[PDB]
Amino acid sequence: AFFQQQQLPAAMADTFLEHLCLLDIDSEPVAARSTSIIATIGPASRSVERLKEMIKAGMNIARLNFSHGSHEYHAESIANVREAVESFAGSPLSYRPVAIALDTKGPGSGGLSEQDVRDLRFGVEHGVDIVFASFVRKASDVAAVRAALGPEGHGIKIISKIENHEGVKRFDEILEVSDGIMVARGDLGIEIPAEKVFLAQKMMIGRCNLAGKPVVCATQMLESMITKPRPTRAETSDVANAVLDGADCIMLSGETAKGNFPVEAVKMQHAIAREAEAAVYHRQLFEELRRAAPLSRDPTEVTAIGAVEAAFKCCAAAIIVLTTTGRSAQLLSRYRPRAAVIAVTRSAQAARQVHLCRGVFPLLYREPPEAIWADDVDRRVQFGIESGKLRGFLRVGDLVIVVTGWRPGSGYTNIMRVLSIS
Amino acid sequence: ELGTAFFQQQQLPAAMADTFLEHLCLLDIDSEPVAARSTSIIATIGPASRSVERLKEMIKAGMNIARLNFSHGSHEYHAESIANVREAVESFAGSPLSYRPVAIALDTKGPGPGLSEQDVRDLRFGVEHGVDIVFASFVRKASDVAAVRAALGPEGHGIKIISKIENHEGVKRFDEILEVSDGIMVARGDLGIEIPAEKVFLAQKMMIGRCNLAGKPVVCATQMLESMITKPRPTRAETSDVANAVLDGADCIMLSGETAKGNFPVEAVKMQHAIAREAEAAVYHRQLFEELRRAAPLSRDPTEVTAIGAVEAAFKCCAAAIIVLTTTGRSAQLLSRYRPRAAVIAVTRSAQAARQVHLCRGVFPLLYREPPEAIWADDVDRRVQFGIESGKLRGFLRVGDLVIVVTGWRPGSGYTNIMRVLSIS
Amino acid sequence: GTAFFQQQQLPAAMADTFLEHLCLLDIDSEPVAARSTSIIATIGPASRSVERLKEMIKAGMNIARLNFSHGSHEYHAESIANVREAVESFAGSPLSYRPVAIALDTKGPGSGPGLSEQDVRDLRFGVEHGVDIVFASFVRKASDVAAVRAALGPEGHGIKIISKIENHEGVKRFDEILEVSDGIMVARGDLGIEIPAEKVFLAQKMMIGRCNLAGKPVVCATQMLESMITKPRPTRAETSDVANAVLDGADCIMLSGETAKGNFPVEAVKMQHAIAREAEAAVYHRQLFEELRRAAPLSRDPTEVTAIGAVEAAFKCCAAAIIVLTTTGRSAQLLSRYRPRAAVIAVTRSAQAARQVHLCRGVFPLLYREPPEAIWADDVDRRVQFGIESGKLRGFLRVGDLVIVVTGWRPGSGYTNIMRVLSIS
Amino acid sequence: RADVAQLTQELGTAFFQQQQLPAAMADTFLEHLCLLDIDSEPVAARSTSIIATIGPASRSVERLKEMIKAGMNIARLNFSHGSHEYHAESIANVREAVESFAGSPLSYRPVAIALDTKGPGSPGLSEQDVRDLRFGVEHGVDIVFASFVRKASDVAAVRAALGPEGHGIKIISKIENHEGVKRFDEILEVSDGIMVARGDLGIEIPAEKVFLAQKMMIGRCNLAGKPVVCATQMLESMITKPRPTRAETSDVANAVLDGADCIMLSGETAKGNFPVEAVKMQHAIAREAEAAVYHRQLFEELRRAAPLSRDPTEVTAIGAVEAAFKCCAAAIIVLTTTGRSAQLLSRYRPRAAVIAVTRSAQAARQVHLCRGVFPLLYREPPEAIWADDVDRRVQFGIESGKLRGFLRVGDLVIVVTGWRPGSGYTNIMRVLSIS
Ligand SMILES: O=C(O)C[C@@](O)(CC(=O)N1CCN(S(=O)(=O)c2cc3c(c(O)c2O)C(=O)c2ccccc2C3=O)CC1)C(=O)O
Ligand SMILES: O=C(O)C[C@@](O)(CC(=O)N1CCN(S(=O)(=O)c2cc3c(c(O)c2O)C(=O)c2ccccc2C3=O)CC1)C(=O)O
Ligand SMILES: O=C(O)C[C@@](O)(CC(=O)N1CCN(S(=O)(=O)c2cc3c(c(O)c2O)C(=O)c2ccccc2C3=O)CC1)C(=O)O
Ligand SMILES: O=P(O)(O)OC[C@H]1O[C@](O)(COP(=O)(O)O)[C@@H](O)[C@@H]1O
Ligand SMILES: O=P(O)(O)OC[C@H]1O[C@](O)(COP(=O)(O)O)[C@@H](O)[C@@H]1O
Ligand SMILES: O=P(O)(O)OC[C@H]1O[C@](O)(COP(=O)(O)O)[C@@H](O)[C@@H]1O
Ligand SMILES: O=P(O)(O)OC[C@H]1O[C@](O)(COP(=O)(O)O)[C@@H](O)[C@@H]1O
Ligand SMILES: O=C([O-])C(=O)[O-]
Ligand SMILES: O=C([O-])C(=O)[O-]
Ligand SMILES: O=C([O-])C(=O)[O-]
Ligand SMILES: O=C([O-])C(=O)[O-]
Ligand SMILES: [K+]
Ligand SMILES: [K+]
Ligand SMILES: [K+]
Ligand SMILES: [K+]
Ligand SMILES: [Mg+2]
Ligand SMILES: [Mg+2]
Ligand SMILES: [Mg+2]
Ligand SMILES: [Mg+2]
Repeated sequence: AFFQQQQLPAAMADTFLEHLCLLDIDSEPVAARSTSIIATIGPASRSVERLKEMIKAGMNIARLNFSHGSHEYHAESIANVREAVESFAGSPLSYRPVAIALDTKGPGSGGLSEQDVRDLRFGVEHGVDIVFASFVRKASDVAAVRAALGPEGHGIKIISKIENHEGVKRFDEILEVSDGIMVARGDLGIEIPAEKVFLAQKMMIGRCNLAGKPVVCATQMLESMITKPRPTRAETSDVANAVLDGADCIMLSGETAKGNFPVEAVKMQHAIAREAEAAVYHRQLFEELRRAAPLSRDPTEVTAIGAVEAAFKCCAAAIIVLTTTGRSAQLLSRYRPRAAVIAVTRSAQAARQVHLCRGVFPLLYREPPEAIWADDVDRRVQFGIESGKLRGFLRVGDLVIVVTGWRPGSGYTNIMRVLSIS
Repeated sequence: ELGTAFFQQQQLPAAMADTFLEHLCLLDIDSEPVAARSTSIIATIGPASRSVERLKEMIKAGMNIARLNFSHGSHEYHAESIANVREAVESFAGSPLSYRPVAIALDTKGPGPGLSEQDVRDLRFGVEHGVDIVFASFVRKASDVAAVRAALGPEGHGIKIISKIENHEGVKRFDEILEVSDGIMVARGDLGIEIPAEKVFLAQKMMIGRCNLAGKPVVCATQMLESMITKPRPTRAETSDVANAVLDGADCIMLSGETAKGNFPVEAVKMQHAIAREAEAAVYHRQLFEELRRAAPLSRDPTEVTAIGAVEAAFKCCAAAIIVLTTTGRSAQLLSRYRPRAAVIAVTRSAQAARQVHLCRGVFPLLYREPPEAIWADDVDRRVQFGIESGKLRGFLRVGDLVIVVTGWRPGSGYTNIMRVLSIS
Repeated sequence: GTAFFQQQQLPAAMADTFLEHLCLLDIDSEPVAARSTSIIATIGPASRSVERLKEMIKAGMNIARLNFSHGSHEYHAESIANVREAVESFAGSPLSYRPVAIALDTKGPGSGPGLSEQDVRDLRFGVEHGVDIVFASFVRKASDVAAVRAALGPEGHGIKIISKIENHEGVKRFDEILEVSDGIMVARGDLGIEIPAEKVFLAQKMMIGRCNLAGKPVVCATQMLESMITKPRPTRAETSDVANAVLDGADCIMLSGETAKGNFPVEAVKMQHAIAREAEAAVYHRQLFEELRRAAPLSRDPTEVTAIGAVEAAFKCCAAAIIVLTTTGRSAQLLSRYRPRAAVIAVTRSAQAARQVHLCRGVFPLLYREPPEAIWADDVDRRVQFGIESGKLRGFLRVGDLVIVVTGWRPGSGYTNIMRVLSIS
Repeated sequence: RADVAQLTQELGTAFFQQQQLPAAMADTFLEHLCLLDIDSEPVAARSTSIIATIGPASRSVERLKEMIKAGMNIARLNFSHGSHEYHAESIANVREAVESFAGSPLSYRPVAIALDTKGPGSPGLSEQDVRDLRFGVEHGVDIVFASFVRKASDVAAVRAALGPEGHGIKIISKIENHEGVKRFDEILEVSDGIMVARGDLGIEIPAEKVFLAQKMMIGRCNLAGKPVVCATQMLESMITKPRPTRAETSDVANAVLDGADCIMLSGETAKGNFPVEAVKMQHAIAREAEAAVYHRQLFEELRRAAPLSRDPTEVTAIGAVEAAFKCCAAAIIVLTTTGRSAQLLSRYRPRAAVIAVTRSAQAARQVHLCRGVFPLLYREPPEAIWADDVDRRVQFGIESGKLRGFLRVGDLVIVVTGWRPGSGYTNIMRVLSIS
């Protein structure tokens, strides 16, 4: 029965063609949904009660579009998101972190606009986790956004939105200085011929997967759900294909900001992403990611590939990783393991931001610290196991891969262990 | 000899990549498509696209197959639409650069247990009106196809039956249905109501993959450009859906309400044409050909053996086209199953085969009407040169190009066994 | 039949990985195909008699090597005459006649910077006596090959120059030497003294791989069955060395003292024949063909394009043979570079080309002696029928087999462009 | 180039020109062959073990010290010749020559002692074999090369004749005839490893078919993760000549490229005029051939073919080998009691040396059967705290590694350990930087 679920017959195929031939509508997804859902918060999804339903439906990142509303309006939305999120902190083995992303208005006819400088300052003051920088055309646009975030906003992730021909042509220099990319198909579909957007999307997703950096697929994914309770056949296909292309995140704009079915749109993206993640041909994907990833003498990078290889060898239910900044979880995520990457962190901000990396399930550690650092690490690993059991990721008898470091502090990941559950 | 400019067009840098991941990384929005659009467009003919003048614009925009949905209208209404399609098609017989065969497909209302009374009458209407294809609704098992086949009376055994898979049973019994059908339609409208909407993409990818492996045509249908029923431009999900159907391996893409009743029928055809051309150049032929080769069983049929040799030869020299002589369309279909990048120019005397080969990706039919030469080898050479001169006229070929020419050793269908490499003079 | 698929290591041939291919090799799976790696036998006192040379031709000797490091011009002229007498003794039965090449192996440069004056005289003797191949000793750079070519003069333009790589400089300048040579000999005797003995296998494997990639003949030479100079059976290392030279991709394997001066010249030829047949069936064609195709550049030469199409067609149907008409041997060489499992039966009127194509693995030359038919197409057909009749007599073909036939569109060399699938009747 | 650019800037272009690294990075086997370079020098320690037959030409303690220095890892005693007294004296001389270097862990070299049986002659285990096997147990031999194994019951008979005191002895079944080849799978299943005995095999089956049997058995042993020895006439002419033939060097190189864990010398060391030179020649060829292995395809094929495993030692071994390839690790240091954790690393054919730290003198000798395993015998008494004892053993491996030239400051090493004492609990992989 285990080998009939999660498209495992299609996963064992010797060619991509045979893998497609073996895809089965009766093979149910079992693994947790790996692709994060970004929901735009607006009039239809602002209330605390509505936000609780959206968190339960699967929203991982709340996007505030600074092209609309005001600072007062967006601060109220942020407060409602935080109130809805913290309303679940009662059960420590089930709490779900939710990131807050600020999407800028953009430069318009002009460097960094004066409104963007003020909105970026608002983001820093309100503790946003991510900035989706509109109309990034070159590396210097990213540097300007980074400067406007100042010294207090050093830890904020900058996801550059590629929205025009110049951004596509200068993609490599933009990706080099950004934390990640957003394929902003709305403007891209007006800036370049509409029939070429899929080439830009597939190229950028492939290059971000190669670089090990997050990539978001955005705009009109479930557009008809703004007024209708069910999406079109093209819309479900678009969501599934963004996941199969390799997108770390999928986004909802008007579907959640102003539409009549915000919760249903999140549930639809969740249901499609789960099905599409099981349909990924890991045999080819892992081999290609492995071959293309450069040789490295960084112990975190070396441990990450060893851990992902070990996870595939035993059909590991999860890879539990201890991380301060999210980096060790990101390096595991770049190899696209089928095993969930359960990231146990004390940083509330890192827990929110690792939603940008596919297959990373953040757990915020809130238990008393042990006197012995070796015993503290073991408590954090046991926390990951207990949360995993409660959430359905793990069961007694499962094998897990545990990734830890040799000394406290960020940058010292170097250990992989094979653990049997209970 | 060819030039660096040649190797920058039609996603040739992405085509040379050693992995699928590197192929995606090399896709370039500035690399322009050069080859003719190979995925056929099926347009549903209804009130918005019924007039002879509108049909001429749809043919110019790229419509290859006219679909008549017998779930709506009447026999009289559909006969008038068929007459208008044939009048619009024959209005271009005076210009070789514009004349294009257009197939006529009848889409049945559907089943009750067996074949419905109305379907028996509509299938009889199809035979009497000389339709080329039947899109059989709600095919659930092999016996449903046999019933449709039996209904195509004594005169319609040459009509292609494309079985529409619209529910759980059709998906589960897919292999037995494909075995007795000429092809498959992934009918996503009903499929998305019969099975969970989030599972339709799995059924689509599986059926397209299995049809590609069997060498049989597969149509992707329903809501591909849905918003274009009321809007002049499609959504980002819609253009992606059309491109991904082509990348999945679909031989045909379809328009339903977009052309039957919408405000932008011609624009919807133009949009499918533009997207399919871009998507066909983005196909990773290096892996596709290797996998089609490895999965296809060994064959002692000369047509099949010649077809793989011709496709291998075409890739080796970047041949502008593979010109094939065919009476039934079968030799062109066997070339199409290996997904050559070279256009398959099929020269035929059969007007029906010319219309029907639109079901096979990359087949460009040329109907030949010259009287037969007394010496067969001369009649063969005349048809080969007709394909080259039509190719030159349409932009497929230029002097100095290499073409692969597929023929047989004796007249009559079923004897293809020769592949030749010709330099265009 | 199931019996067909158990022979010639076909279970190992279908394996999905090289490791599984090795695991499926079966000592009970008998070789069926004709031996495709040519055997070069050095002529000396143990192999000079006309009667002994007839036994060596029957055992499998394809090329007779004359070693100009020993004996006078008078001795080599008698060797040539004896070889020709033994070869022409079988000319009375044209369907079974086996051409045998005569290769001249030069003394070399010695302490000098390039072409010696003895080499100049010996090379002129070769042209005057009609040698087919020169094995140029101690080639260190491209200018050494040009000097050999100049010493052959205007009458020796058709002689093949196989450069012997025997020292460090030759290995380091390999690419420039291969570019101007017709092929290479891995001369392991001197190579094993010029470079560390434990490195010779790396030089052998590298040069064989680069010659396979270039589509040029490579010979593996020296001490392959050394112990058979005095013993009737070889050592375990010797049989392994011959099998591994074939698995590496060598077109030819050589015997030196084993046939020139040893006690078992005929047995040494029979042993190389038996090993080579076993090793050729053990070649993992699935990976080899895929790698040869991926590495071979795109080509606009119709002979090369037809050759890859013909090899692809032959693999698709398990063709017993590829029958090719050739004037210079070039069309057969271009088929051979893709390493088909099907035997390449080359029909030619050129006695020299028939001898020289032995340098290419899997090419079986047939010398056609009939004068040309008045109708060119009939002359082509008669030559194809001669290939079929010789093939049936020799065991290559049977009624019911499929063969691929490669011909051209006009008389004269350079116009191969047609591939055809023929059923043997 | 992009997959090696940062590491090329760090380690240098000179590093990437040695040990056939340009051929190792090739995308196809054909391009890998085209990139093999006679100027690319081997750097890694020789990983294929050399089995030398001990006889009249190689029996003296002084000669044996030269053979150990030349590279002999396993001393074979052929019970088809000599007597119990003769073989006991050879064993004592091997042990005296081996223990003469026991003054330091950076000079000590464990050497296994293998007993090769006479065989059954004309069906069951012969009476002479029962006595010779009893001699082996009494003299503490590490391995038995069982002659003419034809079926699984032949290896059970050898195991029974070894008795309750010889349970730890490795049984390597010699495949010497058609029946042994045909019943190979059942024989490998119950044996510790295999020997392709080409001498008898070349007389029992057609000589032109021996290479098929050799390549098939080596491939199946590689797939099973069990040791395979290539034997007989590898350097035959070196019995009387100081240099081998071109076919002989090719045969040794091709046995290593085929996947043999061990290569053997018979008359070359037992009775020949150049025993030390024959060992040196096998050492030099094996080092060149190991660097020429196309690891990219080999590792991918070993992974595709190996079934999924829920054994933590197996899971840790593949993770450690993957990690070693990612950073061009100089070594994988593994703690082992029986040799099993080192054997599971060896089955994935890492380019990194597997330095196996063990307290078992017998396991240190027996791991020579596994390609790429370098045994270090740890002699210190156990620390009070087990975690400290583990750390001391890992540091012993690092210090021996530095002293012997396997490791340098700045190198990355992979360290493989377990969660509790005792055999069977390996489950940890660590990446350590050498300081
Ligand atoms: O800036 C650009 O480059 C272009 C553009 O303005 C395009 C545009 O006009 N759009 C229409 C509005 N939608 S929306 O329905 O998703 C949407 C609507 C609203 C808000 C959004 O954040 C939002 O994203 C509010 O914040 C919001 C706040 C207060 C009251 C109402 C709302 C609200 O109606 C997005 C697309 C854009 O922004 O891309
Ligand atoms: O049969 C089924 O199982 C379900 C269904 O009936 C579903 C359905 O009701 N649909 C609404 C109509 N569209 S349509 O806009 O594409 C479309 C509309 C019309 C016609 C169509 O052929 C047609 O396909 C006429 O022939 C037509 C003829 C005469 C007057 C008007 C029209 C016309 O308005 C298709 C979807 C179907 O058929 O799938
Ligand atoms: O029974 C078999 O399986 C067949 C066979 O006996 C074949 C055979 O006869 N051989 C000849 C002898 N060689 S040998 O030169 O390597 C060699 C020679 C001698 C010894 C060997 O162990 C030995 O291996 C002594 O122990 C030895 C001890 C005391 C005095 C002299 C010697 C000595 O001359 C091996 C091959 C075999 O064993 O395969
Ligand atoms: O992923 P990051 O940011 O590098 O953090 C990983 C770090 O987490 C640890 O596992 C635990 O560190 P802390 O005790 O500081 O939480 C370190 O050993 C390791 O260096
Ligand atoms: O694809 P089909 O229907 O088998 O037709 C292929 C046939 O066409 C030809 O090339 C030409 O035949 P005709 O002259 O009868 O048209 C035949 O030699 C070959 O058998
Ligand atoms: O292999 P080559 O030397 O190019 O010769 C091939 C030539 O042989 C032919 O098949 C027959 O030519 P001939 O009639 O002159 O022998 C030509 O059509 C073709 O060009
Ligand atoms: O390879 P083996 O035979 O399983 O031995 C590995 C064992 O060695 C250890 O690393 C150390 O064990 P000891 O302390 O008993 O020597 C164990 O944790 C592990 O189980
Ligand atoms: O801003 C966006 O999200 C877009 O344009 O797609
Ligand atoms: O009938 C159709 O076309 C459908 O259901 O999608
Ligand atoms: O010249 C040769 O043949 C040699 O050196 O091997
Ligand atoms: O017994 C042996 O070692 C042999 O036959 O090779
Ligand atoms: K915005
Ligand atoms: K219908
Ligand atoms: K010579
Ligand atoms: K013995
Ligand atoms: Mg935008
Ligand atoms: Mg329907
Ligand atoms: Mg020489
Ligand atoms: Mg023996």
